[PDB]
Amino acid sequence: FFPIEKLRNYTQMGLIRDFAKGSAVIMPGEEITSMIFLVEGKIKLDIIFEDGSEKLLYYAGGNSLIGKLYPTGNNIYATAMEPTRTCWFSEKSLRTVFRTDEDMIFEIFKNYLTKVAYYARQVPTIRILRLFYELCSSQGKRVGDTYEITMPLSQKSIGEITGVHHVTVSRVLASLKRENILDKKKNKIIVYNLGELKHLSEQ
Amino acid sequence: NFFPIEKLRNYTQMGLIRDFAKGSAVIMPGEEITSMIFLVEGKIKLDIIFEDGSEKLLYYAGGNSLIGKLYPTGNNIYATAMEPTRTCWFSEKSLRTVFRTDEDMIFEIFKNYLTKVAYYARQVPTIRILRLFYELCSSQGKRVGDTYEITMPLSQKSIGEITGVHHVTVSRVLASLKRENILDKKKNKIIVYNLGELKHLS
Repeated sequence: FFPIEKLRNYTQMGLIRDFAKGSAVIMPGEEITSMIFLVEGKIKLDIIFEDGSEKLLYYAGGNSLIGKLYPTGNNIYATAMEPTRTCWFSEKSLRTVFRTDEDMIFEIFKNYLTKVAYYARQVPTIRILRLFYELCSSQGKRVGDTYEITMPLSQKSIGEITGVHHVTVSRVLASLKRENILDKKKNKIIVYNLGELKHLSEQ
Repeated sequence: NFFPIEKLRNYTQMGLIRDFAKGSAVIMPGEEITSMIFLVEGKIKLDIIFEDGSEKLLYYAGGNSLIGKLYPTGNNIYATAMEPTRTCWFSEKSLRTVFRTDEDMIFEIFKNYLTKVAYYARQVPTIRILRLFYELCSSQGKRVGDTYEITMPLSQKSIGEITGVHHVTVSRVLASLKRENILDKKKNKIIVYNLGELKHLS
């Protein structure tokens, strides 16, 4: 959420806007010039790329600060997941805030430094499947009605090879295990359903 | 993308000037930074050492880029000048002085970070190919004199599908591994001549 709690002390200088569940906080194509402080509730923020596709950007919760003051070239469609109270801060109202409390300039800076640092630090599932299939058909040994690949292939290495975030890699492997397709142990990979693994990798 | 903020050049008299020669460290790892760093002239490479000791690129700062920080972020940073570079270090106190003179600069800086967060959220290579060969060689490879042999097919097309690396890049990585006598793929046989150089490159 990247909470900025101190901002609650200054909502009287912004404009309070309440949104019912499901109602749009930010309309598609809408032009936002205010920062949006989430005082209570939850908001889903999808992004809209130019072809027309729609992808979840991030959620926002209590004390989150979203919105913007100037154009960015990202089209945002934001939706209230529950009754939600917001406070909108134009550039003018932020000047008023800052003139009352200089430290609020740095509270907002810290928030955005922290945000940038997270995303930078973080900086497809089909690729993991392709890797396992390649490994199996090439290096897999038949042991009963399973294939075994002898290889210490850590979750981290899989991520570094396929260009996939560590969290998605854990998800994929848990899913492959849950569906009785493949079990990835420490020293071994055991393929239970080569047919389904292969099919899945050709997506 | 350097995300430049040209307007800070009008206020470098309020921070501390610092020049770095090619190779110099701008930020030592574990070194506590409490200053915004304004790259007025040059180019800087930012890496990030993870808690596991591993290192990967972060970003490249350039003319009018604004890096550094006033407070902890949780990112252990190691930065180095890639050419002669002039910077200006802004402490929190120097920023207050700036803002007291020109309130508008607050919003110049804020507009800069709004653009960066837009960039990164929207988003959210050669090394991938090297890491693949290395993992394959260390687990599948059989030592033959001063070499290692791995018996398995592995098309350039497959390598691209597995790593997500553009085929032209794969084309070029394989060509150069071969030229440099590090690794050659002969039909369905992979020969590693220089595993050490392979491990260091990955």
